[PDB]
Amino acid sequence: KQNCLIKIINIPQGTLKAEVVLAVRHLGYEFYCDYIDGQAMIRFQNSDEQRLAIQKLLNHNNNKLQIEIRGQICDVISTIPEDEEKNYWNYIKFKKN
Repeated sequence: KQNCLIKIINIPQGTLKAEVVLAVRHLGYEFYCDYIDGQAMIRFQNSDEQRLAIQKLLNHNNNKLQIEIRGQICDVISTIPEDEEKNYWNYIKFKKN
């Protein structure tokens, strides 16, 4: 599917993948997480659930996409550049056993 990715950034040093996962889990949609270091890539089932997840994230004061992980505010980027998306789908098509 296309257009179902968000990138969480500036996750505090050495957060565990599971802590990210538990945070995204509260949005209530199913997702796959790939967490490298500081940056988590969250993939949703389809464009509709991606948009619902972004709508859940949206903070109606500053109008920012935010998620709390380990008490710290981390920003969500919803416009993943095309080539980077290509790379994610690639590293997925390879890294799975």
